[PDB]
Amino acid sequence: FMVSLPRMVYPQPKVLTPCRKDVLVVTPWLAPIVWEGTFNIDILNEQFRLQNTTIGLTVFAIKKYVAFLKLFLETAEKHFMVGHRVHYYVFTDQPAAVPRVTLGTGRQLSVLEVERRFLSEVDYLVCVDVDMEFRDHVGVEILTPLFGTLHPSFYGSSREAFTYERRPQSQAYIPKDEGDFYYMGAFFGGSVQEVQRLTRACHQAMMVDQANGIEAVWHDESHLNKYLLRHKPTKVLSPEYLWDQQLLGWPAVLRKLRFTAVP
Ligand SMILES: CC(=O)N[C@@H]1[C@@H](O[C@@H]2O[C@H](CO)[C@H](O)[C@H](O)[C@H]2O[C@@H]2O[C@@H](C)[C@@H](O)[C@@H](O)[C@@H]2O)[C@H](O)[C@@H](CO)O[C@H]1O
Ligand SMILES: O=c1ccn([C@@H]2O[C@H](COP(=O)(O)OP(=O)(O)O)[C@@H](O)[C@H]2O)c(=O)[nH]1
Ligand SMILES: [Cl-]
Ligand SMILES: [Hg+2]
Ligand SMILES: [Hg+2]
Ligand SMILES: [Hg+2]
Ligand SMILES: [Hg+2]
Ligand SMILES: [Hg+2]
Ligand SMILES: [Hg+2]
Ligand SMILES: [Mn+2]
Repeated sequence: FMVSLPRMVYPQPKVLTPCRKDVLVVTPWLAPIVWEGTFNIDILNEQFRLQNTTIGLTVFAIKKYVAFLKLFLETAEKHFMVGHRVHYYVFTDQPAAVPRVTLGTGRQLSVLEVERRFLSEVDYLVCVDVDMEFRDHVGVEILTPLFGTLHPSFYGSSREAFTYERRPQSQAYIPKDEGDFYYMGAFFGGSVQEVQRLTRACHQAMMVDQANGIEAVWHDESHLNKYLLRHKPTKVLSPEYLWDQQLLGWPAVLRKLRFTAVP
């Protein structure tokens, strides 16, 4: 049951005036592709707050990568789902090495040393790489049953150029005449149910390959791409959500750089 939205005053959307004329904002299966200018965050914030949405953010920090946690968490505090309930889950082999970061109200952090827990604790799960930092808003506009993010290096490439696993012997195999986009394994998510379905599928697919003595060219990412090809994401995030300015600069097509790689 969704309660009614309150009166709100904002610019009227114009039917005969496209959001962006420089990019595709909807996939062929009618899933929005999230770019700055396509969403009114005030409307979306209202919609998700009225549902008291809790977002879980999961990151793995093993070995030397624990050194990336401080900047990651501090910037997440300034840009990730601000205003909403957030639960960080840090999986690490060095619990005592997790930095003491100050969190805003309604936000929590759990350290798990290396999940039915997720189902009862959060509504959505966002899975990202830790060697990153948030530079701009990353909010509820990304929430949906299942989403993938366009890899910053292939958003303008043709499918035959996509670095999918091309060996038929692999469960992640995708022929050159197939493929919608090349999603990066560093940022995906959705409802807890859909994310667990995805991870379960990939885990099983990888075990099969291992048994057959083969390892997908880009490991987890290869399987993620196979999964999202066969199970279309309900939203696709633009490269604004996964960029590397040192390697790729700042094209005009990107009005904001929200989540970026840390050298
Ligand atoms: C710079 C880098 O080491 N490699 C660049 C490629 O980026 C990698 O792409 C593969 C899939 O083809 C994987 O997704 C891999 O994780 C990517 O590297 C990671 O992400 C990039 C954006 C960088 O941040 C890198 O440091 C990081 O390890 C890229 O696809 C190609 C084409 O642009 O260039 C390579 O230099
Ligand atoms: O020694 C490692 C290597 C990787 N990772 C985790 O695995 C993710 C992906 O690895 P990496 O970022 O090195 O891949 P890349 O972005 O270079 O393709 C990292 O962000 C961490 O979350 C880790 O915890 N310890
Ligand atoms: Cl992840
Ligand atoms: Hg628009
Ligand atoms: Hg996850
Ligand atoms: Hg994760
Ligand atoms: Hg998979
Ligand atoms: Hg996997
Ligand atoms: Hg996967
Ligand atoms: Mn990374």
